[PDB]
Amino acid sequence: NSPHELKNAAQRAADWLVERQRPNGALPSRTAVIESCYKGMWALHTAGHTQAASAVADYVTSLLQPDGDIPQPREERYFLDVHYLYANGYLTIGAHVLGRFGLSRKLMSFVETMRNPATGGFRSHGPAIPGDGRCDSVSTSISGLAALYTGRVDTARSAADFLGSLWVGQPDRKNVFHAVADASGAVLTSDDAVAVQVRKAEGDWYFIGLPAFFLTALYEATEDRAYLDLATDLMTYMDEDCDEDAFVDSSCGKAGVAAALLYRLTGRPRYREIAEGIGTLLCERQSPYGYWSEEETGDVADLFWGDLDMTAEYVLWLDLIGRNLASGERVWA
Amino acid sequence: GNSPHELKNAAQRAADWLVERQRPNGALPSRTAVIESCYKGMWALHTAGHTQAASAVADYVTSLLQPDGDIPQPREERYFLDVHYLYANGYLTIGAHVLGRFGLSRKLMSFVETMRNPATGGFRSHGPAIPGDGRCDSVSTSISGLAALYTGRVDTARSAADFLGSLWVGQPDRKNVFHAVADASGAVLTSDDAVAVQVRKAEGDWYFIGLPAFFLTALYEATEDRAYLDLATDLMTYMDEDCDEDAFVDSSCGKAGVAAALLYRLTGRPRYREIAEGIGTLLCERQSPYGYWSEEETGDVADLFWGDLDMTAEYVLWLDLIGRNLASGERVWA
Ligand SMILES: *[C@@H](O)[C@H](NC(C)=O)[C@@H](O)[C@H]1O[C@H](O[C@H]2[C@H](O)[C@@H](O)[C@H](N)C[C@@H]2N)[C@H](N)C[C@@H]1O
Repeated sequence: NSPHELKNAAQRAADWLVERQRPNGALPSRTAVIESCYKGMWALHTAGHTQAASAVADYVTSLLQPDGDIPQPREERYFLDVHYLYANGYLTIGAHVLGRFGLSRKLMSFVETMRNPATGGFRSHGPAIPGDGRCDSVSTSISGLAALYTGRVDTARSAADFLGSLWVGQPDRKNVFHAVADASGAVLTSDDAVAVQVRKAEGDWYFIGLPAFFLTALYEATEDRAYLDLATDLMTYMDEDCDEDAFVDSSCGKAGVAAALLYRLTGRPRYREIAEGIGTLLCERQSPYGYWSEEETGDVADLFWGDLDMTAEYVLWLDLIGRNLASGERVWA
Repeated sequence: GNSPHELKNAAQRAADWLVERQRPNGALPSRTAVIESCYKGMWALHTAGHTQAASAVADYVTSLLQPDGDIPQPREERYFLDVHYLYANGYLTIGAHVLGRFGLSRKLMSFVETMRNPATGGFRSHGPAIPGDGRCDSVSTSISGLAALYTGRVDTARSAADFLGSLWVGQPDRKNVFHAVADASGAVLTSDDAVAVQVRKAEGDWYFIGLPAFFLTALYEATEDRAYLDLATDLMTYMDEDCDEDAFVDSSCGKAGVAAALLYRLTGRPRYREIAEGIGTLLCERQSPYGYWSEEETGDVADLFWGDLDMTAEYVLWLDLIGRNLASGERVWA
C-alpha cells in the first residue's frame, strides 16, 4: 500500500471510534478502563478529530488525581506491574499536542517522580502496586518520548542512557531480550522479568520496537549519532537476529514507525521496505467496518479493551508510517 | 450561531481545498513563493488530519532552513521584515513541534530565542538582515511565547508575559490608541512608524491585542498563575467594552475568538462563549463556496494571493480551536 492508502485506513478507523464515542468522551470499550483509551487523544488528533480528542481529554481530566497520576480505572496487569507508565506516556503526549498544557504538565511531572535518577529508567510498577524498583524498556521509552513532546530533553537523554545500558548489558541477545533492569541499573534476568524470546514467534516485540522508535525521534531532536546508532542496532537486531514474527505480530507497529522515520532520516531502502511491509499488513487486517480486532468480525457497537486500544494504536502508527514514507520519498527521490 | 461541528466542517473543506492544490515540493498554492504564504500550514493541516500534507510543508520549510535556524528568505511583505519578523517563525515552530519534527522545531525555536530581549522579555520586531532600533512588539512576543509553551520553554513564555504586562500597564492613552510596540528598554513607542491600533475606529490590526490574549490564556492554562489570567481578562474586557465593534468583526478577529473560546472552557464565563460563537459563525459565513477564504477573490482559482492563502490556513486553525474549546466548554460548564 502507498502512504495515502495507509492514511485512508487510519481515517476509517478514527471515524469508527468517533461515531461510537460516549457523551463524557470515553471511547466504546466493554470495560471502563484507562488501558482502553490512553492512545485516544493523540490518535484522534492525528486524524483531525480534534473535538473527539478534546472530549477524551475532558474524560481524562476528570480522572486526574492531585499527584498527576491516573491510578484508576486499571485492570490489566501489564498496566499495573509490567509497564504502569505506558498509559501515562500516551496521555501526556496527547494532552500536549492538543495544547492542554496544564494536563500535560501535571501528567509529565508525575511520570518524572517514577524516574530512577541514577539509571535514567522509569519504574515498572505504579504507586499502589508493591515492587522492587525494577525499570523496563517500555516504561522508559514512552516516558522519554513524552519528555520529547513536552520539551524535557534532559529527561529524554537520560531515558536513552538507560536504554543503551540495557542493550549493552544483555547476557544472551541471540536468544532472549531481557527488557528489565534492577534499581541499580543491571539487567534483570530473573524468571519474573519481561523477556522476549527472540527466536520464537511469541510476541512482545514492542519491548524492542518502542525503544527503536523513541531513540530515532531523539536522534531527530538532537542529531547525536549515538542515538541513531542504537536505534539502527535495534532495527538490525529485529530484522536479522529475531524471528520473522517481529515484523508480523500485532506489536510490530512500533518497529514499523521506527523504520519509516529511519527511512526519512537516512534514506536507506531497507527501512522503507520494513515500514511498507508492516503498514500493508496492518492495513490488510483492518475490519471492513473500520476497527481492528483479534477475534471479532462484523458490525459491533463496542470492543473489548485490547481491541479498542489496538484500533487507536493503528490509527497512530499508520498515520506516522504514512507521513514518514511520503516525506522520505520526497526527500530521497 | 453555528455549532462546533459546523465550524469544524468549514475548516475541513478549506483544508481539503489547500491539499488538493499543494505543490509536489510541499509548498502551498501561493501566487508568490514567500514564507508568509504558508507559515501556518504545518499546524493548520495537522489540526485537520492532513498529516502527509503537513509533513510536506515541513519538508518545504526544512529546505529553506538556514544554519542559524532562521528562514530569512523568501520574504517580501514589510510586516514580516520589520513589524513582526518572528510571526512566521512562531507558527513554523509550533507546527513542526506538534508534528514531531523535533530537529526542525528545536532549530527554529533556538533562533527565536536569539531575538529575545533579556532585559524586558520582549522579542525584536526586525530580523537579523533588517536594520532596526531593537523595538519589540506584542505580536512577535506573544507568538514567540506561544511557541515557547509548545516546545516546553516555559521560563521564556513567562518572560514574554512580563513584557506584555509592561506594555499594557504603560499605555499612555488606551481609550483612544493601543500602541503595540515598545523600545528596547520597554517604554511604549508612540512614533508614527510604530504599530498603533486606533481602538475607536474600524481599521483592523486587532490581532496586536487578540494574540496576546490568546497566548496569556494558554500560559494560564499551563501554569495556573492567575496573573496571566487577569491580564488576558483585562485585554478581552478592553476589546469588548473600549474598542470598536470591529474588534470582533475584522479579518484579524480570529485571535480574540480563539482566546474567548479557551477562556470559556477554562472559566465558564458566558460572555466568552458568546464572543467565540459570534466570531466562529462570522468566519464560517465568509467562506467561499469552493473552500478558500478571501475578501476579494470569487472564482474557482488554482492559487491565491499570499495573504489569502495565509488567511485560509489561519481560519482552518481558528475554526478548529474555537470549535474544540466551545464543545469541551459546553461539556464542562453547561
Ligand atoms: C504495544 O502498544 C502493544 N500493542 C499491540 C497492538 O500489540 C500493547 O498495547 C499491548 O501489548 C501487550 O499485549 C500484546 C502482545 O505484545 C502481542 O505480542 C500479542 N500478539 C497481542 C497482545 N495484545 C500487552 N500485554 C498489552 C498491551 O495492550
